[PDB]
Amino acid sequence: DLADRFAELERRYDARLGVYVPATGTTAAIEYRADERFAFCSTFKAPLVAAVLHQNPLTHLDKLITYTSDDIRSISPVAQQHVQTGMTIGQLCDAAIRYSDGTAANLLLADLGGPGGGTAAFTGYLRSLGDTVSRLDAEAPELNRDPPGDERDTTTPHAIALVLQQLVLGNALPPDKRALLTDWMARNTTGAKRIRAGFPADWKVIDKTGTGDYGRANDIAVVWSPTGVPYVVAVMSDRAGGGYDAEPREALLAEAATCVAGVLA
Repeated sequence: DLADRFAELERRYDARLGVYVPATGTTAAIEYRADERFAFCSTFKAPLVAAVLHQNPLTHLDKLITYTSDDIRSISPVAQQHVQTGMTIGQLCDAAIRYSDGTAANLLLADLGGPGGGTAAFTGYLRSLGDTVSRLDAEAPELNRDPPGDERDTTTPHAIALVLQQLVLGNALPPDKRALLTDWMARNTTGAKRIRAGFPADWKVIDKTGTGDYGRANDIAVVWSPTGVPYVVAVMSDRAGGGYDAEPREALLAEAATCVAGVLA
């Protein structure tokens, strides 16, 4: 009937919705359209940071990166205030997650595999984590703007939840780098009205958001129960049938999170 509850959420918001909460030692897996393709949108910036953290020592986060005002080709809340000063790799990581800064992500993509193959190196990092399905084929903001059915810049709720499972709670990152990717997500400022709004206050939530064309609204997250038990929650959605300019619905993501919270609370 929970599958019917999500199916009712789709009818109410006239949307497609995908949910995956991986099974734990004490809870079963929640899955709804978890093997269908949804666009990454900006959700890829948390594993992007992990790729950069993984491939480089911590001192690499002190490397100063300079750029121009002509590099700002997407919504970049932080990068467009520091053109004259330049931003550090850590500062780019801090901005790519907490403010979903598109230029910061585009810079970290270039840091990953050079100017041309940042998207190809990011996909390879997902291939290194056991993701055989996810692919990134453009940088911000073009990765938000593929038509429905195009596999470019898409992952699945099942895939990204397992990747984030490895990154925050698993062994994909050394614990000191793990704590850094966790801390930045813990202070994300873009997702107060998504999964965080579907969980009660005593639950701790870290997340990274995603928004795009065709009503795309996503949110991947790890939550902690008041007793400290962790869960991965990946929620993805789009309202494709309404056109490329369909309004994303953050409420659809928090109602879906409320349904999940009812299963885990």
